[PDB]
Amino acid sequence: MVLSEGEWQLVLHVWAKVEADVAGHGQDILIRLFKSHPETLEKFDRFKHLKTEAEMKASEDLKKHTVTVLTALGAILKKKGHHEAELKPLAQSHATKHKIPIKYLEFISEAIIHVLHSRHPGDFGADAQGAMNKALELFRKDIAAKYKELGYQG
Ligand code: HEM
Repeated sequence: MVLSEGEWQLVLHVWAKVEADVAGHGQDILIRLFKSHPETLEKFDRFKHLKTEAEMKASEDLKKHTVTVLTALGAILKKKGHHEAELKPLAQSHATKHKIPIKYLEFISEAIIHVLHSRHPGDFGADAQGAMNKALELFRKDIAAKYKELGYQG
């Protein structure tokens, strides 16, 4: 699948708002993932001791990780589909070291959409949400193809 330039622009125009405060958006997204799908937290040896939303909010280390995650995703989105070089290292680490199934990438995609929908109704109406969903679907499809090449069922 291939996004139109107009779809990419809807993606990039909400991402511009995320970038006013990537750390706060990152916290909201990972906390939403862990609350909606608690089994995902068990993939993180670094964070799985955290018991409550309050502890997650107070973790400086989690905040930092969420900045790394959203900046990596932002760099992918800014390539507007030309993201082979960015996906190689990410797919390798997430297949072989972290062992993240495609279903869990679906769950984080849901969390991203939920937070953007809550925080950004001015830039995240129906057409914009559709564009973001298409971008995240493209990302997951390309990662799933890389996962297979790398030897991981996903
Ligand atoms: C939008 C999707 C995602 C992006 C962009 C992303 C990005 C990253 C980045 C940039 C790193 C650090 C470098 C590396 O190891 O590759 C990382 C680490 C990691 N990711 Fe992801 N990630 C995503 C989804 C997920 C999901 C859904 C899980 C678990 C359910 C996960 C689990 C991990 C783990 C366990 C680490 C290592 C954390 C640590 O011990 O330092 N990732 N991720």
